[PDB]
Amino acid sequence: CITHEDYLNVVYSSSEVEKYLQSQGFTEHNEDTTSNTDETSNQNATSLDN
Amino acid sequence: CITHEDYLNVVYSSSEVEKYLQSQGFTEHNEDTTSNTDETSNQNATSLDN
Repeated sequence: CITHEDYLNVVYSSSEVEKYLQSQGFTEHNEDTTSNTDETSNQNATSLDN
Repeated sequence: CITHEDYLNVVYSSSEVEKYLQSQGFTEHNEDTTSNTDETSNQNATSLDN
């Protein structure tokens, strides 16, 4: 009654086992408001002398 | 009455357990104001000699 039960499958040719679990959560939000204002004017001084 | 209770599930084949919790908060703001000014002019000296 001791736990030195290494009578089968002695793998100590080092055998480094890894694990790498990885989760990720991500939300996002935007609010993009523009507002234009624009006005024009001109003048059209024309002439013709037939 | 000592706490050397290692009679069951002796996992000291090293068994490194990790955790990595990670939160993140992020706001942002913008204010983008433009303002155009522009004016034109021309002249139209034309002629025809039929």
